[PDB]
Amino acid sequence: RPESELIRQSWRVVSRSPLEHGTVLFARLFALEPSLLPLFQYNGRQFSSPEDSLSSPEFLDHIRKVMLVIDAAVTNVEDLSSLEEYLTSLGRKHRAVGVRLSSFSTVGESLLYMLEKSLGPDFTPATRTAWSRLYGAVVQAMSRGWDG
Ligand code: HEM
Repeated sequence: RPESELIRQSWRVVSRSPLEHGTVLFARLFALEPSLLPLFQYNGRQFSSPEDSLSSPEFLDHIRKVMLVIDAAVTNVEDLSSLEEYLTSLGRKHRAVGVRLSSFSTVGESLLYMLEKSLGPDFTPATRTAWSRLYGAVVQAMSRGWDG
C-alpha cells in the first residue's frame, strides 16, 4: 500500500520517544473527556486532576502499553486480522474496567492530535486519512470485546 508506508514513516519520529508522545495523547484525552480520569484506579484511589495522572508510575506504564499496542498495529499494518483476537480481548478488559466503547473515538482524536503536533507540516491529509483508517480498524477489532 501507499498508506502503509505513510503510517510507518510518520510513526518513526514518534515511536522513538513513546512516553513523551503518549503523554501528549493522554493530556489531550483528558482535556477533551475529563470523565475518563476516574477509570484509572490504582491502589483504590482516584486522580483528582489530569496532572495527578502524570505523577503515577502505573499511569505512565499504561501510556507505554498503549504506545506498544499502536506499534503492534503499525508493524501489522498490511494485515491487522492477525491482531484481532488480542484486540478483542483488550476490548473486553476495557469494558471490564469501565471504559465505554464511545470513548475510543476520543482516543482516536487524541492520537491524531498527537501526530499532527509531532509531524507539523508533514501531517498531510493523506497521513491523517491513513491513520484514521488504521485506528478505525483497531477499534473495530476491540469493539468485539463489548459484545460485537
Ligand atoms: C479511555 C481510554 C483508556 C482507559 C480509561 C484505559 C484504562 C486502562 C486500565 C484501567 C487498565 C488496567 C490497569 C493498567 O494496566 O494500567 C488498562 C490496561 C491496558 N490498556 Fe488501557 N485504557 C484506555 C485506552 C487504551 C488504548 C487505546 C490501548 C491500546 C491501544 C490500551 C492498552 C491497554 C493495555 C495493553 C493494557 C494492559 C491490559 C492487560 O492487562 O492485558 N488502553 N487500560
